[PDB]
This record gives sequence, structure tokens and C-alpha cells, in this order.
Amino acid sequence: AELATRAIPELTKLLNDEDQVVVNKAAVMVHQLSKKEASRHAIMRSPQMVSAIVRTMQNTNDVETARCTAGTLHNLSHHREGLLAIFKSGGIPALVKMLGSPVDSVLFYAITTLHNLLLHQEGAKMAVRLAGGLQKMVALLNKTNVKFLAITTDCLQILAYGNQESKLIILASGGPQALVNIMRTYTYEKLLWTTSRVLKVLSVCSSNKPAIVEAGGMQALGLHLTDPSQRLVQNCLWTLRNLSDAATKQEGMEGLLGTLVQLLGSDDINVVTCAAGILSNLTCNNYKNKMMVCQVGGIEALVRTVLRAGDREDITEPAICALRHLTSRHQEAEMAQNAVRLHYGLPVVVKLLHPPSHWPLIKATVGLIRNLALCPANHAPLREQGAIPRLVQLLVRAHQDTQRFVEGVRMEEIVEGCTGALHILARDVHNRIVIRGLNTIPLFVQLLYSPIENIQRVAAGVLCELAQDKEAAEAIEAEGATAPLTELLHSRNEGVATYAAAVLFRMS
Repeated sequence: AELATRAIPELTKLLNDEDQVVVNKAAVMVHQLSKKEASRHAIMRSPQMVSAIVRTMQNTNDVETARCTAGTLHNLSHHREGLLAIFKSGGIPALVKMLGSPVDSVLFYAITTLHNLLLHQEGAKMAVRLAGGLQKMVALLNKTNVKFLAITTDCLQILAYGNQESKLIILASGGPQALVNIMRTYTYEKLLWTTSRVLKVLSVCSSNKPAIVEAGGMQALGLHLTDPSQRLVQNCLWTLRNLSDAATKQEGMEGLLGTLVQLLGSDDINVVTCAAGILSNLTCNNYKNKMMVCQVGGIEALVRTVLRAGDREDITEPAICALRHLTSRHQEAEMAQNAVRLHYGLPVVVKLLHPPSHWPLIKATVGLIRNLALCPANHAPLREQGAIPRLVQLLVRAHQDTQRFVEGVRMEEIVEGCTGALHILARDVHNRIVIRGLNTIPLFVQLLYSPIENIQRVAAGVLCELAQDKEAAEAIEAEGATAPLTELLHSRNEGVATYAAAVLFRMS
């Protein structure tokens, strides 16, 4: 402090210059005063010099002058008050101006001083947003030095988190495409981890997610699922899960789907839950993805996941959902329906219909059972496992709650799913004796009166399979169903009209 606090008032003049080349010789001096801790603890001390360093750094059109001036601000950026000094000096907009400067060295001090400001200075995020640094940071994502890219992506992450307007600016600045490029072309873990944190923050925005998917983000995140760094894989999995609902059109997912299946066998419950969630979303409405997941043993892996998960519905509900997807509208679905049985899946699926399972899990499980029932080799084991009495009790109770949303599930979807499962199970003659013995024919006739056209179709279809037996056909008639079936014959839904025509013919 000798040649410091006391060296401050001279430095002031040992700083401010009006010439051109003179300040220059002063700035390279102030850099030397920045390299010594004693003299920079004096630069931090009085705010006059700090405003002059910031001013002349804006004024200078010489690269060397701008470097020592920024390196000074960098050395002040290690001090807590140095931050407060740059805040008073208004350097944040000045530092932003150099995010477009070309020489690398000045970019590296500026993005670091802004970084330390965003971490330890209050209100710094608001100042960088006002200065338009967000758009300048996204443009900097094309540079090549990984240590510089790791700081810039962190600045964007601190700014975008919790701020929807900052996310929309990153979108408008082409951020999604730039961040995805960083994930495809670099191997440095610190940068890849930070970039995935940015994409994770952008993944929850309704506007950013389609663009990230469009840029190939699903495939880019897939490349790092095999990385030994847990924080990198986990953030990639969290990001993949948020975008997976918008990636049903993407192709080239063969590698991702194969890695996702292996991740199901993982011991990390967060890894397993995410992989089950991504696979469930990507297998929806995508016959090619259904084929690939089945081609890498995905049914066997999912059945093992549901068995290992037990009572945790964070794992079973997506894994059941994915299983219901892989068992319908898809080429090797008949082999997938058998595969569930072959891997001892039928007992655990029926179990998930009983408590303590919550309604969303029950919805997927009933849907899974309809698809498994399409395979005749599953008719007898599904009956032996007690599926028919339980589906009937769920249907009866759900129908009373409709006459008089639970867990986000409308009971009319329980009514429809349970009647649909019984419709396919009723193809087997022994299931029809069980369904008939439960005195379900009444309820099925009531469902013909239901307003939902899908509930009318499953109700008429199950009565149609039942009406092929003589004893049952008389019971449907005695139930008075001949009259609703007449109004059903003239329905906008074909399926409602044809099933009603079949039962009517079976009653003779």
C-alpha cells in the first residue's frame, strides 16, 4: 500500500491521458499495476482510475491498448470490490462492446470479467441483458478455444436460467443451432457439461424445444450418453426427456435408441427413469422407432425394468407406456406381444392394475393389456393371472364415478380402456365365460348409451364377441340392447355402426 494507496493519486494522472499514444504507454503501465496484488488492491480502492481504465478501453482503437486495459479489468475481477468498481464504472456495456472485437486476447479478459461479475456482483445479469451481451455471447459460440467456449456458455446459462425473455433472445440469436454444434464437435467435458446445462434450461421453453430438435439436438446429446462423466450423461438425459415429445419426426435415432435401451439396465434410478421416459415418447406414433427398440432387445430390457422398479411409478408408468407402444401398429409387434410373456412379464403387468398403483399407471397398464391380448398365446395366461376380474372391477367403479379428473385421469378413459381390453380378450371362448359370469352384459348395454363414440364402439364390440354364443345372445336381447343398437347403426363412427349390425344379426 506504500507505493499504492499513496501511489493512487499519482496513478490517476499516471493514467488519464488525452493524447493517443500516451494513454497507451499508461495503459501498459496500468497492466503492470494490475499484475501486482498491492497496486491492484489500490486500483480496487479508489473508483476514479477504474472509470478511466473503462473509458480509455472504449476509446482505444489499438489492440495492445485494449488488451492491457481489459487484462486490468480482469485482475480487478478477482477482487470483490473490483467487481463493484466495474459496476460503478459502467464497464459492463463496454465489456459487451468487445464481445465483437476480433483479437482473441481481449475477448478472453472480457468474457471472464463478465463471468465473475455475473457470479459475484448483484444485479449484473440485468446489466448484461440491457447491454445486449446475450446476443453477443451467442455470436461468440462460433470461436474455437474450448476454455473460452466454456465460459461463454456458462454466462448464457446464468443469464437464461429463470428468465423466459433471455431464452427467447437465445432462440432469436440462433443459439439452439450453435449450442448443438458445440455438442457435436467438441470432447472437452467442462464445455459439453456447461452447454448441456444451457440446452437443459432451453429445453423447458415451448419455443426453444422445437428448434433444438430441428438442429439435431436429440442426436447430438445421444453422442455423450456413453461418457464416463455422470453429470454430462444426466444432463443429457434430462434434456433429451424434455425434447422427446417434439422429436417424433426425427430420423437417425438408431444410435440413441440403442444406448437408451442399455441405460435401462443401469443402476442409477435417475438414468433409468429418464431412459424409460425418452423411449416412451420416441416410440409413440413412430413405427420405425418401435422396430429399432424391438431390434435391440428393448422389450426384454423394459420388462426387466418394470420388475426391478416394483412400486416406483416414476419408472413403471413410462416403461409400461413404452411397452404398450411396442406392442401395436408396428411390424414385429406380434413378436413383441409374445416377448412380454416369454420374459415373465404377464404376472407383473396384471399386478400393476391393483393398489397401490395410481391411475396414470393403471391407464397405461390397461392399454398394455389390450395389446398383449391381441396375441392368442396371451389369452390363457392373462386369464390365469386374474386380469379379467380386475379389469371388470375397474370398469364398474369408473362407470359409477362417471354417472355421479382423478390423478389427471378422466374416468371415461378408464371406462374406455377397460372395455377395449375386454373386447380383445373376448375373442377367446374361455374369457367369454369369465366375462359373462361377472354379469357384465348389463353394464355393456349401458355403455351403448354413453356420449363418447369410442366408448360406444368398445361396448358394441365386446357385446359382438359375446353375442356369438347362443346363451349370451339371448342375454343381450333380454337386456334391451336391441333398441340402442338400432340408433348405433346410424352413427358417424363406422366402428360403432358395424359392431351394432353384427350383434343385431347374432340375436335371432
